[PDB]
Amino acid sequence: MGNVDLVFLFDGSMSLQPDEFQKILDFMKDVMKKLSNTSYQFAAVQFSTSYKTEFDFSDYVKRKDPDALLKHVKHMLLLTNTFGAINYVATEVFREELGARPDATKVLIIITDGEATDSGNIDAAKDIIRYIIGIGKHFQTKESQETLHKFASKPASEFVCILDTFECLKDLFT
Repeated sequence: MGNVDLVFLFDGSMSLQPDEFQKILDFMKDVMKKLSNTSYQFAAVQFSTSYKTEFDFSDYVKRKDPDALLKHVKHMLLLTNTFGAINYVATEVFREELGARPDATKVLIIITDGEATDSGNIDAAKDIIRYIIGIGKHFQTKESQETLHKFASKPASEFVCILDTFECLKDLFT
């Protein structure tokens, strides 16, 4: 492999209890910590109705403090426009001026529900490896996780998993 540009696109909608949201922040922080000092570069974008880049690549390499980079994050508590969110990342976040690296393989970790409030196509992010982490309890049947497949890369079994175990990210660490 080599250097990769990972972007956390996290669900900041009204469906999450203040607890679940905090679990997402902790999850993100922990993912970043396990990948400290590696070829990885991060950026986080909270989505809901609108999309906000909490911190981008250039911010990461300058601070390298997950906890600090997510200190100011405030729960939006609005809709769940996942489609526009993925498009937002593809065209607005992965930008060289924002700290991205041309040679770096683009990765996107969508920490969400799977229940989107918008339609559309994410054809702009086809070249981005997309993992999808599921928060909430309804992801308790392999058949219920199917709604998440439309956002993640193929095969779905390799890019879709739950936040409690995150069995789809354990390879990134090694």
